[PDB]
Amino acid sequence: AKYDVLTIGNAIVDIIARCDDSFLEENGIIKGAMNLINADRAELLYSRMGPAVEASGGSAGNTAAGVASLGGRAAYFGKVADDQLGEIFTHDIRAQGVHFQTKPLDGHPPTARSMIFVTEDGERSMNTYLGACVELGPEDVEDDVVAQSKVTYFEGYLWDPPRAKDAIREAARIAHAHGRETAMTLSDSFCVHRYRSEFLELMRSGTVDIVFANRQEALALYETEDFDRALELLARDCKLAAVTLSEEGSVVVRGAERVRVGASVLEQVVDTTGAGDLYAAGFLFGYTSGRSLEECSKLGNLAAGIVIGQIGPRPLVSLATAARQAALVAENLYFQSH
Amino acid sequence: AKYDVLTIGNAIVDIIARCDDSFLEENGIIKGAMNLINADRAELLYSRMGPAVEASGGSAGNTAAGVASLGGRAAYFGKVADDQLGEIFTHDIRAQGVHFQTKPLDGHPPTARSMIFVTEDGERSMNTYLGACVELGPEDVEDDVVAQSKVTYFEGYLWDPPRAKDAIREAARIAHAHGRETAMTLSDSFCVHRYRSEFLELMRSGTVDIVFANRQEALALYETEDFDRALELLARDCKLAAVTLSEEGSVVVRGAERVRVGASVLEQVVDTTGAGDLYAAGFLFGYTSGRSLEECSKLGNLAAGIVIGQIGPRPLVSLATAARQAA
Ligand SMILES: Nc1ncnc2c1ncn2[C@@H]1O[C@H](COP(=O)(O)OP(=O)(O)O)[C@@H](O)[C@H]1O
Ligand SMILES: Nc1ncnc2c1ncn2[C@@H]1O[C@H](COP(=O)(O)OP(=O)(O)O)[C@@H](O)[C@H]1O
Ligand SMILES: Nc1ncnc2c1ncn2[C@@H]1O[C@H](CO)[C@@H](O)[C@H]1O
Ligand SMILES: Nc1ncnc2c1ncn2[C@@H]1O[C@H](CO)[C@@H](O)[C@H]1O
Repeated sequence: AKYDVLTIGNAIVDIIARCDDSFLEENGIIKGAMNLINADRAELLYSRMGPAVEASGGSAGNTAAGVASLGGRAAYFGKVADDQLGEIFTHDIRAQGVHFQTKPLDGHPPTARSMIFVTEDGERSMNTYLGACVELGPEDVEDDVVAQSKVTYFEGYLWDPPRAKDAIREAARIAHAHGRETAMTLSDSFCVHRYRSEFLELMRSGTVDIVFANRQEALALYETEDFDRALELLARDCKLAAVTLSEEGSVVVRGAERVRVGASVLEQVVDTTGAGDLYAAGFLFGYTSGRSLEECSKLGNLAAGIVIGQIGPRPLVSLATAARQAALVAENLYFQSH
Repeated sequence: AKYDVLTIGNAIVDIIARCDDSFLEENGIIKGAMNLINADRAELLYSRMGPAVEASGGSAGNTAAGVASLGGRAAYFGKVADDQLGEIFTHDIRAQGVHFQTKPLDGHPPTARSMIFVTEDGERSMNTYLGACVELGPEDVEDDVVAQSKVTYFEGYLWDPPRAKDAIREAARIAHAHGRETAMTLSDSFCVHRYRSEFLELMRSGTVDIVFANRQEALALYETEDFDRALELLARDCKLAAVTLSEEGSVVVRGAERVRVGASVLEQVVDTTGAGDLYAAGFLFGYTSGRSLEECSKLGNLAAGIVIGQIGPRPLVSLATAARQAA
């Protein structure tokens, strides 16, 4: 094995700015959700937006910058164009130390982008134009790479493009056949409605081993307001399934075993963007260096919470080095012994 | 008059990331300085650089956004390309409410970009590739706009590209011909060595009324370690000049007059990039709505301070708000 984690997901650059509640209703944007938009809507939304800040995103791409940051070894397959947006995206995931070799488009569509509006509550509302991401398919599976990677992890978000599901059946095959595990995030609670069924059967066929989701996503995957009930069904359909509970932290599920680890207490909720992504990043960093579900959920919340103190979805410095070093400096500020 | 401040400057997109000191010196990057680099040095540095975040920059660009955020009317001249970086630069400065109409390049060179390496002390070391910026010249001056703008502010950083200074001699001329005032920033201590003489002439000719500078730069301008000496000469070469002094604040100079104002005291110095630029924004916003020198200095320090507690060279927050909230 050469990689702990491989992620496959929509390669997306994030253009982010603050706005208020009325902005989102005035523009018919769904608060909290990922809104899918054509290129004309990306241009229109952009023009109505305040000055923004741009940062590499992509749900799966974040989770791989995550693992690399935590200390792990990671690799990523994404769809980007031969343009300035893609050249940045490329560099950003590489400078994490992730393996990124996927071939870029060469003209239109241009690199995918997402108009991310953060409200005062740290909630984030996304409006994503897929660009280059629709061209992602089976041709883009690096073969050797899926085989050398302990987990393979990929977005529900990948159902939207046309032929990403076929780059997926395929990496699920390659990876299982090499004694490896497959993982997914449910992405968003509307993705969940738009592919309830594709998602389930994709679990039941034991194509996907591990399932990450937030509470709404889980409630909605089994069309229900009963959360306990939903925890059972989710246990039946995969080996392993982690569920984010925002501030409550997490509840991992394995048959009737339910590891509830709680979440840090945060200074401010600045920008929620990137949380679930970094929860899973930490968790899998734990999981692929053999660690308890207990110490896994912990690595989860720890990583989530750091990224929520930030305009942006990705740690711009090694969490390995920072989290340790923070911890040392508090100790010595509190005049405590190590 | 229609605009309070017009700035003219190297239009640049900042690419920003952390590094340590050792990194700067393995790459022969002068710390705290602005380092010019060809396209090939850009690709190379970029690859050696950690994950970055990106934001509209440009010394004059920031200053113009600054004036708008505070509530003033601003405009900007600078050269971008018809590419994705140019499109962002364009959006950000327009979304501040700044007037920007300068026509982009179409093709090569591409939109300028500066790789800004921030060390732990929040000093910032910049490696800028001018790209589309060399294409800036007299043809890019909007005559009516310069005549309509109470102050016309421009970077000393514009003596690096070939024909920028010509656009400049033109705009100073249009401005004085309409009863307006021109200002400039000395930009970088090294920029100062590179043009020590042009700059002084710019002043003594009365082309530049007002001068903005930090401490190191004021000294370079007169090659002297005597700071008061440096201040005396500066009062002789221009109508008015403001010198920022980091944590000490600013001192402003007008003949024999010396208005010193302290900096706000800060919680965190995160990223020092943009400080000299927002200082001038605050100062010129106060200056162009008829405020005393003291109040100009306060507004300058307020805005410098807010931006230094932030990754990115332009404040995320509404400055008109922070100015009102501080009374
Ligand atoms: N309000 C909060 N306070 C502290 N940590 C939080 C908070 N919200 C989210 N997190 C962290 O990031 C993860 C994901 O948050 P969650 O609400 O489950 O939804 P999502 O996947 O939509 O971002 C958490 O499980 C946790 O570690
Ligand atoms: N350490 C600091 N604490 C509070 N304010 C500061 C600090 N450093 C700079 N400033 C603010 O930014 C302005 C620019 O400071 P200076 O270091 O002289 O700028 P430059 O970035 O042009 O070298 C100051 O006049 C001040 O208001
Ligand atoms: N349709 C999408 N597919 C994959 N990632 C997305 C999509 N829409 C938004 N994102 C990513 O979601 C992240 C956090 O959940 C962001 O950084 C952003 O890039
Ligand atoms: N050669 C240059 N001319 C004008 N502004 C620059 C130059 N290089 C970097 N900058 C900008 O200087 C700022 C603060 O001084 C940053 O936003 C950065 O983009």
